[PDB]
Amino acid sequence: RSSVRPYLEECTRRFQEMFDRHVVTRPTKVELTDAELREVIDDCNAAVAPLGKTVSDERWISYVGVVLWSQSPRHIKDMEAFKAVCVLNCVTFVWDDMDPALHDFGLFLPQLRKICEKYYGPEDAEVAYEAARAFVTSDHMFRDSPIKAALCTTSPEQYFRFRVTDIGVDFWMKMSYPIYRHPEFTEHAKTSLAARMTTRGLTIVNDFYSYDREVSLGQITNCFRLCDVSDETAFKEFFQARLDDMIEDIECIKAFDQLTQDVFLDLIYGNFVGTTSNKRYKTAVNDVNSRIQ
Amino acid sequence: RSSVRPYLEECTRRFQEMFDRHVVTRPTKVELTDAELREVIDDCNAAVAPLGKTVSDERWISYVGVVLWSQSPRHIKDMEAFKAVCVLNCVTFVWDDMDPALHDFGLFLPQLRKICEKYYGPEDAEVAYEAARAFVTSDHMFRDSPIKAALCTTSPEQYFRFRVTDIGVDFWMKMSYPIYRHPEFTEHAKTSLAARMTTRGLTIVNDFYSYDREVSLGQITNCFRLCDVSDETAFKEFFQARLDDMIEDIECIKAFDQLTQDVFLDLIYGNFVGTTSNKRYKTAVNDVNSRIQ
Ligand SMILES: [Cl-]
Ligand SMILES: [Cl-]
Ligand SMILES: [Mg+2]
Ligand SMILES: [Mg+2]
Ligand SMILES: [Mg+2]
Ligand SMILES: [Mg+2]
Ligand SMILES: [Mg+2]
Ligand SMILES: [Mg+2]
Repeated sequence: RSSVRPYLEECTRRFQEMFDRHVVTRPTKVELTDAELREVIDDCNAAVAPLGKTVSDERWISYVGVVLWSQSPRHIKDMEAFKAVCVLNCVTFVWDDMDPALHDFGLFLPQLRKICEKYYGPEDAEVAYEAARAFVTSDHMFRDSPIKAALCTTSPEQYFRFRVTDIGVDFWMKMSYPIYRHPEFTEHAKTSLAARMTTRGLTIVNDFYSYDREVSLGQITNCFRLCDVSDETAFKEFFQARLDDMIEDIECIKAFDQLTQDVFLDLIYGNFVGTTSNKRYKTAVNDVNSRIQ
Repeated sequence: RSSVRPYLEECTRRFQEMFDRHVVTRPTKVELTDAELREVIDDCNAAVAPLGKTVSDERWISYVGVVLWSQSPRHIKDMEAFKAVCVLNCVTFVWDDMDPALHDFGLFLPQLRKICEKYYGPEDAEVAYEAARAFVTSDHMFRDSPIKAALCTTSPEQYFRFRVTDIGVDFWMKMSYPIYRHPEFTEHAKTSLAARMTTRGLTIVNDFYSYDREVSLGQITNCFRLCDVSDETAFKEFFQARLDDMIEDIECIKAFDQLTQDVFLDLIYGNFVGTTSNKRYKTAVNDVNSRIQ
């Protein structure tokens, strides 16, 4: 029950086959200039310096790959907003990986605010800041919480309800809408409908590829802990139900306006492609994904 | 399929039996003083006056009943925040009942901001206003939207996902936390985990008692449209599935801290008690629930 290794090839193949059928349009990776990428990493290092833990360039590149693969390049209008999501994504990844003893809100929240005020106008900066604040506060609050155990062990419905916030997709939407300046997208981001539509597609994929690391760290936030991964028949049943969940969400995403659904589907499919390419999501513990103590 | 009247008595009885078994604590109606009720209704009339339609006192009292029944009186700490929620709930009910040709945002949004600035501190006022703005904007955007058709006709999971915003519970949470000044509750309100935990319990009850009215007005946002209510066997299997959903949520709510769960459960159970004594939720069309044209 400690590993999904036996299912790795087939589940990867099945994810891709599902995306080829239901999304069709391939995600595309954003290429940052060398100037852009050192500005991102500089800002990242400055923001986490108060917490006292060094983060290597290779670790930052592993965190940032998600942003590069899962945004929607055809619709990008504000690259300053794009760099903000790069920085905010990465530094909150450090926080997700940290022992809660290192979580210093008094030192870290000002740095998040500093990032938001650099890259966003005043209105957008407050929305992005509030969502960053809510994300790191939730991750901290729920470490060893009985609420988390209840929502993660009861049913898929309770679990994905927790993940709307905990995986950070609500935060992502609320800091990403300035990239696109698309009124419908902005409204769906601020109601969190955008986040709720994309939660299962992001979470099922992440869970599959982060399972071995998480169970080794005693982390319970993973939907495949709801099935006996040691029982191939039970596992494949559960995996098919999760594919069905993704498919229904994707088919409903296609009722949204064209630009909004492009972005939603680039997010889910791009996250999958970035995940299969990311050292973070291979070995259960390596030098880019080990717990920061 | 026009009516759930045949199931009225047994469904009411089953809801109450469920709450007696799973919640136990009875909800409590808040008494307002005469001066308090008058301040609330005056504020309501001033806020909707720019839209041109008179709203009777009896209609306001039908709207305000949900707030009086569904808050958590033992935990109340700020009766100014309480009156704000009365007013905000009531005037956005008028919006919910309006033909969208009456939806003047330029006239109505400044009235919502004025309400929030009268009753809340500066931070709280922004949060309450953002959520009121998001609520009235959503109701308007989704009148005859293909998104709403997709989410309301596909499955219960897509439907309740829409209702987290559309029924107004996220808005309710984000304008009610100042009533309690309870740090945990305030964080769950701001992540929307509060709203997600309580969405099905509010919606299933509201949908049952507003079905006849909504079907008569061509309104599709009602989960019992997903089953053939003219088929007694199918209706009862669908209704049991919805009771199971409510029970699962309630049992998970009990994992939250004591005050938060009191508030969450008072909301779900109080909304039911208020619904069963509210003239709005009887006749398909009467003089407190008719469409405002
Ligand atoms: Cl965890
Ligand atoms: Cl409707
Ligand atoms: Mg996490
Ligand atoms: Mg993690
Ligand atoms: Mg993970
Ligand atoms: Mg409505
Ligand atoms: Mg309505
Ligand atoms: Mg209704």
